[PDB]
Amino acid sequence: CSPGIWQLDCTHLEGKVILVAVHVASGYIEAEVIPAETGQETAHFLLKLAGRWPVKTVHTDNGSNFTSTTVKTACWWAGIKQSMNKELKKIIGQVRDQAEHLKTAVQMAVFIHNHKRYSAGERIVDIIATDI
Amino acid sequence: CSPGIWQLDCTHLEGKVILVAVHVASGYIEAEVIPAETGQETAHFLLKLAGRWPVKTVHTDNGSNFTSTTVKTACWWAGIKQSMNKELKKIIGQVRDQAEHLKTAVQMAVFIHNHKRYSAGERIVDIIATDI
Ligand SMILES: Cc1nc2c(cc(C)n2Cc2cnn(C)c2)c(-c2ccc(Cl)cc2)c1[C@H](OC(C)(C)C)C(=O)O
Ligand SMILES: Cc1nc2c(cc(C)n2Cc2cnn(C)c2)c(-c2ccc(Cl)cc2)c1[C@H](OC(C)(C)C)C(=O)O
Repeated sequence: CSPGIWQLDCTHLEGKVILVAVHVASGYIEAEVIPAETGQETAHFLLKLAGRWPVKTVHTDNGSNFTSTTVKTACWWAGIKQSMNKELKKIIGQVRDQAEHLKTAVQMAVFIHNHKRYSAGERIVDIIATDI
Repeated sequence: CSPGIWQLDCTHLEGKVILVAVHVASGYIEAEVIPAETGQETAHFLLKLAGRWPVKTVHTDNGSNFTSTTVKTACWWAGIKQSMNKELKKIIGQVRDQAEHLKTAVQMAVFIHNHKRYSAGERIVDIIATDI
């Protein structure tokens, strides 16, 4: 797919919210644990994603996530326009005992996912570099 | 420089801690606001960085940052071994009025820095892809 398309979804585990961003063309994931599934957390996360990768268009399985003016302001400032969460949840379960906090197990699970094989981490850099 | 070298430093502003990671070869920055300059925040940040980029060796201007066993465990698990903060502080000042929270202004400042021109964001992907 196009190199600037990202998928953004909020999932739940242990009573906390896990925001999962997926680079559609590569399978590359960035994920964070947020306290609440609010528009302010989504806006701030989008600003972070956009500063690290060339984010052009964002998709979601729950359109209502993108309705807050807060989110829309983040998309506006960064120039952003408008399946996988089980694989990551699978990895999280496997490594969960290796960490006290869920946020730590998530980052461990993002590490494993992006580096297993090319790997998602290798694909995204190639796709983005090729487009450059 | 080598494509796996990162610089990690904790800086202060408005009574909060800003952790700044710099990809030495490219000038690419990832930065986060943390509540306290603790070893647990450093360990968790290193796990995040390592899952997104091929981090091989990490440097710092304050060696004592890397002494906690917590940090060393993060480096161990991820396979990690062992100037710019004023430019980012300059950008933060410029955009500070555009946001209520410092954490928002930081991400805005990371966005500006990584995308201004090649740009740091374009260089890092090329360096990492070339090494692949
Ligand atoms: C809460 C915690 N405390 C820790 C570690 C390691 C150590 C020595 N301590 C202190 C300790 C625990 N027991 N004793 C007898 C001493 C870790 C950890 C660091 C790196 C990885 Cl790869 C996995 C876990 C985490 C981890 O949280 C962080 C990443 C710090 C936010 C977690 O969520 O478990
Ligand atoms: C605290 C806040 N509230 C906001 C926005 C936008 C809006 C409509 N609201 C609600 C509002 C403010 N006033 N009124 C009359 C309504 C933002 C913002 C979003 C994107 C960008 Cl690029 C810059 C700021 C931030 C921002 O914080 C976040 C990113 C949400 C954690 C900040 O730190 O300022």
